[PDB]
Amino acid sequence: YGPDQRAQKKGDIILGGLFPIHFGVAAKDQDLKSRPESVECIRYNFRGFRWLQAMIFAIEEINSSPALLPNLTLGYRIFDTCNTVSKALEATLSFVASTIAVVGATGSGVSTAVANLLGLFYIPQVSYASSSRLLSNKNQFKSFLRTIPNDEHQATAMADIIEYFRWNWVGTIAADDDYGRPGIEKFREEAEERDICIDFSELISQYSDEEEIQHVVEVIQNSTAKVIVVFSSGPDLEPLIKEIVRRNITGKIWLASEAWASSSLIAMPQYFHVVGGTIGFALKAGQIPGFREFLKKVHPRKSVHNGFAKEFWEETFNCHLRPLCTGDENISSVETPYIDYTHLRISYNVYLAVYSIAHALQDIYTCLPGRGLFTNGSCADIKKVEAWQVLKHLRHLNFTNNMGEQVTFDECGDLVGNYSIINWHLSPEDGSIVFKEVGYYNVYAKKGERLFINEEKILWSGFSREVPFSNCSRDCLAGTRKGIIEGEPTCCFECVECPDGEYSDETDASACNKCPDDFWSNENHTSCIAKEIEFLSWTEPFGIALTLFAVLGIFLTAFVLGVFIKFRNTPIVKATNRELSYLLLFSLLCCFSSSLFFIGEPQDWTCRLRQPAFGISFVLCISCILVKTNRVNLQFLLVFLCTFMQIVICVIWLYTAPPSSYRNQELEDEIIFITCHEGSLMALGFLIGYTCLLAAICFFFAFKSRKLPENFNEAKFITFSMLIFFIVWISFIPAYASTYGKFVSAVEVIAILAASFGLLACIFFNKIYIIL
Amino acid sequence: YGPDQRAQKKGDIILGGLFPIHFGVAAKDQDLKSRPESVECIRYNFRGFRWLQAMIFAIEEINSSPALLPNLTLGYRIFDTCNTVSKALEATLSFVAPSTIAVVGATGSGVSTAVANLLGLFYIPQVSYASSSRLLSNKNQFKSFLRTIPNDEHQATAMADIIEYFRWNWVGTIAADDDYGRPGIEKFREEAEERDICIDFSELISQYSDEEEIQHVVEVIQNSTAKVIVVFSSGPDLEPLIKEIVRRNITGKIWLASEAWASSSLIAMPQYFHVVGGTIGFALKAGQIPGFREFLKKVHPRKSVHNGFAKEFWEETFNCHLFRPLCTGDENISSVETPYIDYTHLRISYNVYLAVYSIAHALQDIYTCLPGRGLFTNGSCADIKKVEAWQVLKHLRHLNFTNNMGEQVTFDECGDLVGNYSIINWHLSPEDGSIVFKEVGYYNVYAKKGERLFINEEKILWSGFSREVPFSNCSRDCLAGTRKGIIEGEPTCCFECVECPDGEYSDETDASACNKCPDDFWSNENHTSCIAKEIEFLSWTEPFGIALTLFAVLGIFLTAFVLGVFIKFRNTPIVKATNRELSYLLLFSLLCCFSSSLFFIGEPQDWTCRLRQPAFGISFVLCISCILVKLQFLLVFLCTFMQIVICVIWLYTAPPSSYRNQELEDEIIFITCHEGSLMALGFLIGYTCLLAAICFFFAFKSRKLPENFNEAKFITFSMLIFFIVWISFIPAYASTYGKFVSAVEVIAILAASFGLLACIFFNKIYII
Ligand SMILES: *[C@@H]1O[C@H](CO)[C@@H](O[C@@H]2O[C@H](CO)[C@@H](O)[C@H](O)[C@H]2NC(C)=O)[C@H](O)[C@H]1NC(C)=O
Ligand SMILES: C[C@@H](NCCc1nsc2ccccc12)c1cccc2c1OCO2
Ligand SMILES: C[C@@H](NCCc1nsc2ccccc12)c1cccc2c1OCO2
Ligand SMILES: N[C@@H](Cc1c[nH]c2ccccc12)C(=O)O
Ligand SMILES: N[C@@H](Cc1c[nH]c2ccccc12)C(=O)O
Ligand SMILES: *[C@@H]1O[C@H](CO)[C@@H](O)[C@H](O)[C@H]1NC(C)=O
Ligand SMILES: *[C@@H]1O[C@H](CO)[C@@H](O)[C@H](O)[C@H]1NC(C)=O
Ligand SMILES: *[C@@H]1O[C@H](CO)[C@@H](O)[C@H](O)[C@H]1NC(C)=O
Ligand SMILES: *[C@@H]1O[C@H](CO)[C@@H](O)[C@H](O)[C@H]1NC(C)=O
Ligand SMILES: *[C@@H]1O[C@H](CO)[C@@H](O)[C@H](O)[C@H]1NC(C)=O
Ligand SMILES: [Ca+2]
Ligand SMILES: [Ca+2]
Ligand SMILES: [Ca+2]
Ligand SMILES: [Ca+2]
Ligand SMILES: [Ca+2]
Ligand SMILES: [Ca+2]
Ligand SMILES: [Ca+2]
Ligand SMILES: [Ca+2]
Repeated sequence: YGPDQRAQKKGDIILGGLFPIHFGVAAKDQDLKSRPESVECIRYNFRGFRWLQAMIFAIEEINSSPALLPNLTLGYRIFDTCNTVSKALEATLSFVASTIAVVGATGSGVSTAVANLLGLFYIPQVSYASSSRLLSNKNQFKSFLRTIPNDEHQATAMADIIEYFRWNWVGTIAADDDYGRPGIEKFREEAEERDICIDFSELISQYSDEEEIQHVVEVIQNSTAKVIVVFSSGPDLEPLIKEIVRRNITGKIWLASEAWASSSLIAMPQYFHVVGGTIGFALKAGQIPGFREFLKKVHPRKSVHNGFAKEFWEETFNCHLRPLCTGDENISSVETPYIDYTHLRISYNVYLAVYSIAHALQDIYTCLPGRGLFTNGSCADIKKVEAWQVLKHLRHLNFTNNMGEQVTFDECGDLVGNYSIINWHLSPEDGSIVFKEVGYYNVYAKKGERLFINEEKILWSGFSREVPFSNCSRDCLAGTRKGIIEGEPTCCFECVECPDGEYSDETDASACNKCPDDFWSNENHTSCIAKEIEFLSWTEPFGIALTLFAVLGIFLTAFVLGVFIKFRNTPIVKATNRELSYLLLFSLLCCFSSSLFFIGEPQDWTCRLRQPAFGISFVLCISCILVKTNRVNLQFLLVFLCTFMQIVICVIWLYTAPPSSYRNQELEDEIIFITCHEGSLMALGFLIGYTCLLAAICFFFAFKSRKLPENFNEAKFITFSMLIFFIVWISFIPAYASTYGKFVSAVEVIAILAASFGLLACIFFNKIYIIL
Repeated sequence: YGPDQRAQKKGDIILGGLFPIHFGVAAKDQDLKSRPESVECIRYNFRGFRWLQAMIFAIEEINSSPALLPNLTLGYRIFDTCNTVSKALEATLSFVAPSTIAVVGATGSGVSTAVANLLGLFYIPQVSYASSSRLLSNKNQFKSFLRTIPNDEHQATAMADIIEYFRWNWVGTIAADDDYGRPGIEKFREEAEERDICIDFSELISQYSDEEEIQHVVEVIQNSTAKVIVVFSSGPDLEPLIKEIVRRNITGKIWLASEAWASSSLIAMPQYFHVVGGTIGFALKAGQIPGFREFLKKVHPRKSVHNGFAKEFWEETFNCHLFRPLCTGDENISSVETPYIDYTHLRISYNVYLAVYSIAHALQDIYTCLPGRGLFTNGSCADIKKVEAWQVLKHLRHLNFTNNMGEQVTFDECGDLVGNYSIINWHLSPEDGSIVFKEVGYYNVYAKKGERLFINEEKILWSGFSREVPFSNCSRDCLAGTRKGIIEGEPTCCFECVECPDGEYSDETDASACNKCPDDFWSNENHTSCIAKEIEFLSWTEPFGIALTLFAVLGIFLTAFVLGVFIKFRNTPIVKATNRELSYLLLFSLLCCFSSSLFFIGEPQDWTCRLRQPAFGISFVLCISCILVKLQFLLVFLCTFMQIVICVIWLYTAPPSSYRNQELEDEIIFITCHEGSLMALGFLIGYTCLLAAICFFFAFKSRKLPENFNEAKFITFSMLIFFIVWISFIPAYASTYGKFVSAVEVIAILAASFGLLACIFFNKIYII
């Protein structure tokens, strides 16, 4: 028979309906000491009553209009589910015990149970609010069609919003039923496809225990993420919100699904300091003329067909039929969600479901023999119509709304729809919560072009304007790279500085970069500068300071030669071998010239001659000075033999292993020296040793004859010059052995100039002075 | 009402049952051109028929029992579900319409949910034997559901435990899109995230999935690189994907099976063994029912009047009709190989047995009571004549009894039992080629968190014919010389091995960042451990140190010998020619100046480098003061006084000390002692040079003279060698750094001192 409380009217064709007039059942749990009784409902639902009114209005208008079903009256039989499976199953047993269509339930689990029962007898069921993707399976739910889309697009939209605002550190919360779980799974898949890290994920219910509530609250508090995505309804979300308000946890960003984005259970001013600035999804609104007047024309006395109106009035005016009420009140004098609304969405879905059933019936009525949807093109009988025939016509139906929009059901009985994005604000007039549109979501568009948000219209946490931060890690700038933190996701990391020789340019770099082998890292490891070249050369202090002196010395020896040629007749110049003084002076010229190879860029030919040139010149000079004394042509044989021995040594050295240039970068890694090694060391030792031996022989021979004052005391000055040569060579040995930079080149030229100047002066100063 | 074929008997109390005698319905595109008819299920289920026989046997045993419910008969009313929700609601609508007191539940979790929604309306107890979904464990929605099987939270935790125990971190998952696979896979995902395990892919399958979906799932499996796949499904829902994978020949995966298909005969076939061999799965505890095999063998299409499925069972077993040939109801049931009588362990059959006996024990507890000792309001009882379903449910909630083995059976506040698990492995029969499941472990539940799993490796064949544990990590481990690096867009599971730079090292094998050892250390070439920094200074053991020491000691003894010969020959007129006392003091000062070069040897200490310079300054100023004059001790003291002043005030102000150089090289440290303030060192240098220059001038003023054996030019030469040797020092001092700065220092000191001694005392020594 069904529950006593009902709405019912008599007609030729009867329609069923299920609406949640209450929010749930009483908390008392029976221990089965006595006979179980009927469980009672506790809280009222003005929105659900409005939905029921919408269905009744649609049926009454259909019966009024003589263009949809002439000569045919439609009846209804509507019950209350109280948001629970047990009460909705009792009514469905009365439906199948006749109705040809049922306007479905609100919750997904309730709709699943009702559809399981109703598909046994092929009674079509049109739901207005159940959006679970599990109801699209046509192998299980053979009679289920709906006027609302499923939540795959809504989860994709949540991921799109998260990617738009550039967050990667979020938490999720879902209700423990067929609405929350599939939605949170689809969101998890999309988020992991978009590289988003989820911190925690918990479940809740309207009948959750205190320990579970505390545990969820403590997880939320212990987490460091700020954005929380919630897939639930108001009845299942209220206890957690109450506990969170009690614990005073603020500063979080909420992303709501459509089921509670506009719920009056949560949108309370006492909670606004926690759930302010909420961003959610809301479906498209429709328009139904005359509906508000129909709603305000309710009365427990003239609504004989309706039964819930008595309890409606009692819970509206707080009376009984706690003072007694005369029934003369006004619904406009009390503030309830009943007539206080701005947009109708699920009421419009109710309207659409009723009109879908009516249009299928009219399609059955109109068809002509031979042009049918049944076997042999036959046409159904309107006076004996059946539920399966109505279901077939519903699966082959499309029509046009009152706004000119076209309604078509797909192969899964699903429709396609648009979403809108709203933000929660505080009304400055009375402190109530107002829902302000800030965007939308387009489903007919392509991937990546479905979402539009006006950020300037969004208030964050209710009273701010700066986009929040939820990332688990502050990005580190150039010159540093990311480092793994163990046991944590990829979104959380530490940054460390890049070492020498490597650098990073772009932010959020996972590895430093090495510059090619002519560069070095900067001071901050952001750009690799050029490797500085360093070597003694011209246009530099030491180079000019040394060649200017080389030019001065070459001019001095040229002048000396000029004085000698001019005075080629004075007897003082005579008895000093004219054939050997010129050779000595020209060798001095050559030594001064060879002192110029040591300064410059070390090409492969400068370093093949810079040493042998000076060796040859000095051996020639010492050979000249070792025979110039008459206490010994045949004298030219000595200079020729000495110079030829030296030349032989240098040529065999150059044949076995010529020296070459060398770019040096091993001593230091920031500056690269271009200094040329000598190639071989035994031959260099030969070259040095021959000259040192000749110098020693000359020193000994001159030390033999110091006392003689003939020839202006030649031997003493010879000893002086050989001495200065020897000490100036000995002094710089550690510098020669500690080759570091460009100082080694300078000391070579210093020694060359010192020795040559000493020899020239000690030989010719007195001779020129007495001459002039 | 209800289906035509059924099992039914008469009694005072009637029991309901639901068993899957078919694997599913003949699905087809039913266009609604004509009135829809009843659908027909196709594939016969011998295991389901065995479960039905277990229920019937239990009821017959209870009726034969005199102790349990005497003078009372139990009846039954059993239907077939064909594994579908539609065919189970048709049967349930007759249960709630002789009244039914209890129903032995269904197999599938979704079917059980749909049935329980309707049975809890009338408070009819429902005891399921195979539904293990955790959604059925909340008592707000399901008021009269109990089960003789545990729920899947323990199984998911055990799967995570096994994965962690075998050291894998790269897996994929596959589930069935029903109330069984999804919550189980979700619990597994949470456990694996807790245990730091990585999931590559996660797909859904169904018995009625399409070709495109099956090929897409196969392509996901082939594209992925993981080897271990965790599956939460049943045989009917898993068959199509397995057949497609077998056709495409994808070999080399590791399968971890839940108890629904771990022993399923649909998947365990020799043809598929090359894809699903070496499967590791779960199984419940096995029971013992002593008189069950004979009862099963006693089936007959004519003697079993009360059984309606016996005729179809016979037809499917013997391929005949009651063109399929005619048959005789006298064949042998032992000559055909079907899962009917062929089995080693009864698990779901034992659960069916336990459900029936638990309902019986609740009824007996109702029957025997003492007034004032009842479970109802005023201690009163019910009556077995007019017992009711809610009273039976109350007693079932307050039931606690022991089975035939001797184990206590009781239900908690959620209606669930607790039970053990066994771990099995799929092998190949060496005699028949079939698939034989061999026990390899178990999973305790009464143990504390972390000691529940026991596994014995050596009994496992990994791919079917392999004896080595497979590798299923995203990337290979790093070494001690290298650390891991982040790959952008990929999880923390796989990485790249990046070598540490100079000055840093790593020790472990999975280091995420390599540190650095403190000062006086440096990383080696292999970057595994770091050697200590090498110290460097002019050491005595070094040959240069020994050479300088011998030179200084030789100079010391030479001056001592000169002093001794002067003292002994103090009567020679040549000693009186010059001053004897000044010669003595000058000799002692030359001794001091020679010995003052031993401070430049060894590791600089706090005082040594605070005295190396003042000693030489004082000694050389005395020596040159002696030469200049040569009373006179007054002038030598006056000349030394200002040097003493400068050195002592410098030591008071900024005493030098040893300093360590760590910023010049990498593996070599230097101890080059500070010079303090450069002003005092420069003042020392300048004053001693000025005195030497004054000596040079006053010696060159009278360089030509024969007195004192013509020594003025000798003094001039000594000062010349002093100046030149201390001038030809900067080009070797500025351009050299290291252990050579304190190497030519001693050279210059010794050269100057030896010259000063030889240019003076040699002539006077020669004549003597
Ligand atoms: C928070 O993290 C997100 C995600 O990594 C960052 O957004 C990225 O920013 C970089 C650098 O500009 C862009 O190249 C990426 O395209 C962004 N990702 C996305 C998905 O758009 C964001 O910059 C981070 N914010 C802070 C403050 O660190
Ligand atoms: C000026 C001198 N150059 C020798 C450079 C040198 N000497 S030792 C050492 C150690 C390490 C590195 C370099 C060096 C020279 C050249 C040619 C003939 C010579 C001669 O001097 C004697 O005859
Ligand atoms: C032995 C020396 N003390 C250290 C001198 C010194 N240290 S670094 C340096 C660099 C360039 C030149 C000199 C130095 C010394 C002491 C007193 C008088 C001296 C004298 O030498 C000249 O007269
Ligand atoms: N879509 C929700 C039902 C729902 C939609 N809008 C609502 C508003 C209030 C309450 C419930 C709802 C579900 O599947 O369960
Ligand atoms: N546990 C499975 C049912 C099940 C258990 N063992 C089985 C063996 C075969 C078939 C089904 C089953 C479920 O809840 O759905
Ligand atoms: C929708 O209705 C139109 C009439 O405007 C009809 O032509 C069409 O076949 C119907 N179906 C679809 C899928 O467009
Ligand atoms: C959905 O929204 C988009 C963007 O505003 C619009 O173009 C489209 O027409 C809308 N569709 C419907 C059916 O309203
Ligand atoms: C069930 O009975 C046994 C046997 O006496 C007893 O040990 C056990 O505690 C009982 N169960 C409960 C839940 O009390
Ligand atoms: C489960 O296994 C453990 C360890 O093997 C054992 O102690 C325990 O008795 C088992 N449980 C049952 C019910 O047999
Ligand atoms: C795989 O990874 C785990 C977890 O990081 C590690 O312990 C194990 O040693 C790895 N296995 C191999 C074979 O490298
Ligand atoms: Ca009409
Ligand atoms: Ca409802
Ligand atoms: Ca609401
Ligand atoms: Ca972790
Ligand atoms: Ca009995
Ligand atoms: Ca079943
Ligand atoms: Ca099976
Ligand atoms: Ca990615």
